[PDB]
Amino acid sequence: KDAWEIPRESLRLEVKLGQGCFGEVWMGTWNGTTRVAIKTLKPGTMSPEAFLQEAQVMKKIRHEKLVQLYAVVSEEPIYIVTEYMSKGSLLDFLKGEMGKYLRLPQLVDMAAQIASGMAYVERMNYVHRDLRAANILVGENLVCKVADFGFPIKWTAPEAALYGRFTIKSDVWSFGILLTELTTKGRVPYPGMVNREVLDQVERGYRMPCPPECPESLHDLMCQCWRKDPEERPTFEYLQAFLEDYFTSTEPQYQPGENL
Repeated sequence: KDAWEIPRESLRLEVKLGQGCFGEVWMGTWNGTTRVAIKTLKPGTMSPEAFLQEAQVMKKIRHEKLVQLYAVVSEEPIYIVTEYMSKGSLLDFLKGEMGKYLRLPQLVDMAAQIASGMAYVERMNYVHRDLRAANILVGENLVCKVADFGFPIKWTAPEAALYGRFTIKSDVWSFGILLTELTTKGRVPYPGMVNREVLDQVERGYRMPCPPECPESLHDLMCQCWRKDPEERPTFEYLQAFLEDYFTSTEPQYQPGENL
């Protein structure tokens, strides 16, 4: 068979983490030695080939900043085993207990990691389509990886949302929206504004203001990610290097604040 396939005995579903339209998410043990994240498919709510798509994708993929696929059960009921991320989504991590202590240096580090994962995605000429906090997983030691790689109007670039023009450059746009989530502790972009207002206004050239206590150089970085011309936007290789050198090359004067 495929090198991925594993016996059904080698999987233990210990703790339920979520339940969606097409299956469940569990933490468990693989081979009674390896803690893992296990995703399930509900027969009769999804096509086997349809769900077993994002899996065939993560087969070619392999980066330290991308959630790693471990194994599969291609026969129904389906099971998809990946590396376990202990902190859940970046969104929950940012909103909950841990949030209150996260500072600018840590949030910029997490951004640098994600940009590193998207930089690999960039080199492989791939597109994500849903880059946001809800889809970034956190692990031990403030580690962050990209996931779910196979309407978010407030996250989607105008060209993609309107004309379905989805590229790595519309991924960069979503990255700028991801930058606000990190700097506002996981608050929904364009607060007070519905989906309809966002489409009109972004099209009018409106962009989210500098978040409270956020350096203008970082908000400046966001505005580069939000250039209406897809090709005007920066690359994830730039973004990555700009964030990794941030507190030396960009903001050497940094001093801790109340929230950031």
